[PDB]
Amino acid sequence: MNFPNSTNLPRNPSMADYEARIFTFGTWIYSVNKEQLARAGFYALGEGDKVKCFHCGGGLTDWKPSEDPWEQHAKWYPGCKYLLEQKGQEYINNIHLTHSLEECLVR
Ligand SMILES: COC[C@H]1C[NH2+][C@H](C)CN1CC(=O)N1CC(C)(C)c2cnc(Cl)cc21
Ligand SMILES: [Zn+2]
Repeated sequence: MNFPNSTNLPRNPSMADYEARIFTFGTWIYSVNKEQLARAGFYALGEGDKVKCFHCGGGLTDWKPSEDPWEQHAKWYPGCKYLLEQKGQEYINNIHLTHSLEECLVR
């Protein structure tokens, strides 16, 4: 499904600015907040609630009310350098431990 970009160089430079990302959404009806999405590096593709990160290229869909943009970014795209820059590895480990341990309690 395309490998995730793990370099310090964004895959989509045209979407590097917060403002550029914000425009891609338009009127947004979805449970997840467009400005929180833009902040977490995401821009809309115009395919329902599908977003992609400008940096890693990582795509995410089918946002539940309980699914946080930053947490999901870490969950599915842990190699993203934008994520590492913004949140730190301390945060990233926490999220990973949290989700890895969320699996324990469900089974
Ligand atoms: C459909 O999976 C579950 C949802 C649930 N809602 C959150 C926000 C995100 N979740 C992951 C996701 O959407 N994934 C993961 C992966 C890596 C399989 C992938 C690849 N491409 C695209 Cl477009 C999307 C996508
Ligand atoms: Zn990313």
